[PDB]
Amino acid sequence: GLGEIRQSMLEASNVNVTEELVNMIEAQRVYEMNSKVISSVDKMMSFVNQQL
Amino acid sequence: MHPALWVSKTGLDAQQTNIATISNNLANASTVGYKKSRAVFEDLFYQNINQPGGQSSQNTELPSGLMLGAGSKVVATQKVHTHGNAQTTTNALDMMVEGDGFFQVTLPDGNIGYTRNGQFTLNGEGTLVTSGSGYPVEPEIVIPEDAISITVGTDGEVSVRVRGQQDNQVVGQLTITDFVNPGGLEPIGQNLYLPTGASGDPQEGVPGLDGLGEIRQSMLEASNVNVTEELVNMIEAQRVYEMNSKVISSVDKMMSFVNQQL
Amino acid sequence: MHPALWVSKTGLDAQQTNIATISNNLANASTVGYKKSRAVFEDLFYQNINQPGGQSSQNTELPSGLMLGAGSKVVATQKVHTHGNAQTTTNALDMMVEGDGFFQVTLPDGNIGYTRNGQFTLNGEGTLVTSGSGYPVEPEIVIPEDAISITVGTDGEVSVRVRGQQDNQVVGQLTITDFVNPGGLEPIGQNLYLPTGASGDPQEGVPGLDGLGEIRQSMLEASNVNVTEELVNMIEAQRVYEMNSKVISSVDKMMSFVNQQL
Amino acid sequence: TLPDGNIGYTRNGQFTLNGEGTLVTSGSGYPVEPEIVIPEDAISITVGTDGEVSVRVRGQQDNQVVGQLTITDFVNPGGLEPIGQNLYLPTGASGDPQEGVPGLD
Amino acid sequence: MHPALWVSKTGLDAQQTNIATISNNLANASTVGYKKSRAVFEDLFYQNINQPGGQSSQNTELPSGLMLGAGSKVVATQKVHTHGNAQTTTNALDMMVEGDGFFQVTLPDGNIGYTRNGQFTLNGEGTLVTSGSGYPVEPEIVIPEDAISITVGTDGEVSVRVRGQQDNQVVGQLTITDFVNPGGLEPIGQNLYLPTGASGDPQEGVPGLDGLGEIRQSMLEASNVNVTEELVNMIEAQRVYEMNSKVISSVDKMMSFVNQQL
Amino acid sequence: MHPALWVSKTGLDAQQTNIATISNNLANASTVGYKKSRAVFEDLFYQNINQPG
Repeated sequence: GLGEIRQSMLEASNVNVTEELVNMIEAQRVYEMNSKVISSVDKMMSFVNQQL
Repeated sequence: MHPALWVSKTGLDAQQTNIATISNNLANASTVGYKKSRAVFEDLFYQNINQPGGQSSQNTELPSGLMLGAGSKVVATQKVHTHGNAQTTTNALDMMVEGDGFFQVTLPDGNIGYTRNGQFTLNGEGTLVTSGSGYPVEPEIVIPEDAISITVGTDGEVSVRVRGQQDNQVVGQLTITDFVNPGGLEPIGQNLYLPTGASGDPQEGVPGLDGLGEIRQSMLEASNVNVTEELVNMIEAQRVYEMNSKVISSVDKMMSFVNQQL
Repeated sequence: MHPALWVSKTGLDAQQTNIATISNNLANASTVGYKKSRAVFEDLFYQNINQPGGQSSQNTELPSGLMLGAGSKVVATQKVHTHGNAQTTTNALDMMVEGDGFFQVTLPDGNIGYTRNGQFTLNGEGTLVTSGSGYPVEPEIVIPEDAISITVGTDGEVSVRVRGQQDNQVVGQLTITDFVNPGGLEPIGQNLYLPTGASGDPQEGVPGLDGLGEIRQSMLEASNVNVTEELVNMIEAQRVYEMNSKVISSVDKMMSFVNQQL
Repeated sequence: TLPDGNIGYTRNGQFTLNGEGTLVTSGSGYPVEPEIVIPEDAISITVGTDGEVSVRVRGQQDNQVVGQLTITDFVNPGGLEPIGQNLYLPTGASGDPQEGVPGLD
Repeated sequence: MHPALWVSKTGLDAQQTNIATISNNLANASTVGYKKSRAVFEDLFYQNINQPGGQSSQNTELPSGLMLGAGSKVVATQKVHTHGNAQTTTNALDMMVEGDGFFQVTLPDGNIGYTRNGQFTLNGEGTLVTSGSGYPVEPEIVIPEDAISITVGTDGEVSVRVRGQQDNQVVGQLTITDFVNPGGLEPIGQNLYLPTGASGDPQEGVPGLDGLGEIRQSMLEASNVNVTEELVNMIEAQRVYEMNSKVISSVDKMMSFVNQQL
Repeated sequence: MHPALWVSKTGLDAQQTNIATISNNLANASTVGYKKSRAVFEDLFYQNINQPG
């Protein structure tokens, strides 16, 4: 089950640049949306301090 | 995060694989005995929101339900095993299978690799071997150093002519193997195929009887790639690839707008 | 960065290797005893995504599996060792081999190099050497200073006619070397070859007997290049070269589009 | 198979292999029921539609089957107990686990 | 501030070094005896959050840990010492080494510089010097004022033809130095290299024995750069450079959003 | 601004001097007793980031 040795040949990386860029899009938006929850709670706690 | 983001990711993945298949065909536009490949597309599963045919009220059923798709993918790479054009050469040790059949060579591991390439040569011992890595051809054909000319018949009978002897000296008999589904063979590179479960049992025999092709000496089989087809498929794939990039871009702008507003 | 970029790079490199082979043949269109070369292509390994014949569900196996190729490369540069045309010249020191065989010369390092070029001359000491770098021919053939005519027979026997003696006076014998696979010889330049492991053991002998060719005096062997075939091959290899560049151009435009949009 | 011994049910499909070749989860490393042992002589893995696991072995046609995966459904999956790690535990209101070939019933 | 900012910044610097390497290869596309360079990419260390293989409870181990890479960098620039093409020139003072070996010149500081460039000439005193700054070639080869022709043999023996006198006079011997790893030579510009700790001990000897190359008079060694690879590598390097800028821009926009929201 | 900009500038300048030398030889194709000229190329110094050895 071992592979063979190929002279004068190099193995390129298996990264998919298009996949990484799309995953960057999703990660950025979910990162910003979690900040929305923290900001919403921060304004909620601020309103409680002024009211209660 | 958004259904249209994941659906277009599958679309981009399919078109990247489709382009890579085309790029492989155009790379092998001069390889001897290369069979072109075409990617097979199929849609993914459909999410079942509203069931088509579900009974909304008696004597009434949903004529068409709300079924959302999950995108598309490339399910298979089909080797189109149509015959390629013949190249006329002056070499006497290059052969061609006119019709169905595969040459069989002995791999170093011990198994037999099946090849459509006909470019053969001689080793130090005179055994007929492949013109690439030098694998021996099954069955072994050893040309003695008492020969002045090599002739390979249609029925695969390898005969050499001895100096000072008015008689052909038969020194071998090539046998070729056909597969019911040659597209099911596993390409292992070096113009070699290995049998698989879906390929079927190898059926070996004389090259010219029982549906086998004929051995053509001094002739080579060109690749069956159509550069006109590959380029047009290259242009179409590039546009469909850009189609799903716009959908991702629109979804990306939609989420950014919602973050700023909501 | 993109699989189609690497595959097309292999396609571009293979075509450059092919055109460089054709350009070499065209450059040596007037070399004496030159054997043309052809580039042998073969596809590289295939990435195994979906195994052909894999048991996708019971009683069913994948007919065609998703296998992506890695491109192609020139696996070998095969020397076409076919006999060339004979040139008739008034020189008495240029010989030709009618059939299989190689002239053997003494290299500066001491080894024996095999040449099909028959353009020979004499040095100051009268030894028969090549008209190139002056490598003496094995075995040494020395022409006495009293010789008025030099004749080389079919069997390679070198004899001269001396002023004051009927019948030729033998001065040496020529032996030529054959190989089971001359395509395995190593080209070391200056129309010389060296034996390799794939070429086989050298086998000497008198010319004319036991398969060896005959020494033809006042005759030269032209290069076996067919410029008509060479010119057509360059046009074909140029087209395939531009086929792969369009894929690199397409991929680059694809990556540029994603950067601008995504 | 949870460390305590009970069976946890997951919708996460990210799997890998341990040192011994058994199919496990890509996270904490729990094995998958039934155990699927991938031999070290395999060159590729194909998982069938009905959960049949096969491996391609060089020198052999007709890829060798090494195991059969089964999946569990519930009448009320919303009644499961989320214990984290993308794992659910059966409960009283979840219903009896129904196990079989992945694609029938 | 953010791990992605540092990881992507390393990628930007790596591509810039690679592009700077490509530009130098294309700049020296016509330099005689120039060897192309290739940038070797390697990843940085990996931050170990969760240990891969650490035991997650008993009879269970983490099959894959949470390991984050620190980016990438260009660790080395490799000199690809593959032989270039041979330029056929009419000048008698430009020689080329065919195979391994380097010429030896005298640096002003006293050390010996090694050059594959063969374009030589004479200075006022008749010493055979380089065609650039005029450094003498070791060992000294002083051409006598009475010479009418200069011949350099395959074994590096240099001879001249004095007027009237026969039996051409020997004026000196050319010796070429070989290194076990010529890629370890430090390039000091001016088509010169210097021996280093990794290059190996300088192996001096006759040009044509002991594995050394042979001197080819009236011949030059063109640069071995492949313009096809340089331009395609520039295409890939430019895109990956743009890819890393997208991450930094995304991180910049993410931190701007946090500052306004949090 | 960028290392490749300066490297390619030298390459552009080197080929301009080479093309100028060739164009001069073509101009003096009828000048009696003229000796042609050839440009000799050499690489510039190397920046030592990591010592090879």
